Amino acid sequence: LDSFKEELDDYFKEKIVKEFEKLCKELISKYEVKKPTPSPEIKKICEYLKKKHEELKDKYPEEFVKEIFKKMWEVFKKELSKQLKKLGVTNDGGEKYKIVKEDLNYLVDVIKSLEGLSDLDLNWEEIWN
Repeated sequence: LDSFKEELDDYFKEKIVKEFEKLCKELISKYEVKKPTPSPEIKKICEYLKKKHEELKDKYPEEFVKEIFKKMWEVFKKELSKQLKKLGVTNDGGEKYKIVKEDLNYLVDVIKSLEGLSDLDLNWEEIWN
């Protein structure tokens, strides 16, 4: 059934996001802005996303994978936003900012190099707002 596949699609979506949401809550809340870049927590998030994409590619259409990786991107930005305010890191041209910017470029490259995700809107500048 149509009506019902849509309901379960959203159910599996919600749970795929929650699983990543608790990963990020656990890693980003202990993220500290220091070299070496990429940071271990960023790498861990990168390996989870490389793992989940290949596993999701097997079994969902192109459009659904992109929607899930949009939501995970949103969830990551919101978690990183609150950790950066906890630390006092702002977009002020300093080394703490550049370190965050290297980590995030590394992350966005990873996500964009996944098949079907290269055109995702992966801007992050609102994490400072």
